Amino acid sequence: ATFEIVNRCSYTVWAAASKGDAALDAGGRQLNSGESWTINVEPGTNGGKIWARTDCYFDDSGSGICKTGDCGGLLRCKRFGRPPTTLAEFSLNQYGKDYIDISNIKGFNVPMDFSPTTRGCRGVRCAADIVGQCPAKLKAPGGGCNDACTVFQTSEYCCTTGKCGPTEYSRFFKRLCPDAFSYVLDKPTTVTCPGSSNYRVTFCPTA
Repeated sequence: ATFEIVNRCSYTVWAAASKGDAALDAGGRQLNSGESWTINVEPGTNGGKIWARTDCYFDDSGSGICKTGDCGGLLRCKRFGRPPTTLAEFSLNQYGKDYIDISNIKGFNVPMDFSPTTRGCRGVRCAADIVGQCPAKLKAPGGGCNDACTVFQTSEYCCTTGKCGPTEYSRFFKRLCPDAFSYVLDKPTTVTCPGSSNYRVTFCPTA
């Protein structure tokens, strides 16, 4: 499956793509404002994620650091990135279907649209200004808006025991972006697409 990753933001981002234990495609690449990078993701990829990283520096061997979304200091991500990170999430060819969603469970750094480029389903979007409206105690000094699990490390926010409910913090994310996961047990906003669909992830989809 092809995922065209497009940077409409006015600033550079470093796209990242991983399934947690491995890179997807090259795993990461710089995208200046306006650039597009098309990756190929193996069919049957389960638990894939794509995200943006901001204010990164890499040296000649591709080691450095990112202020949001850092995946162990690599340009080419092999693991998931450090919160806060708005997340495009997908599992492909799962009994004949693709499943896609956007999640704020690991916080928010960059607005995002995640849409099929082929027929038979709709896209999802979290493009509100969550960074600018972020509650005081969630603001990440490094840039972006942390989820409450990251900040407070409680069973209620992290949903450790599997029994959590919505919270003042999760409700802020859900109000800004009704169509993204705001906590682990949020009512699903996952979209079912035909197996082997193709996709576009757009950073900063709106003005």
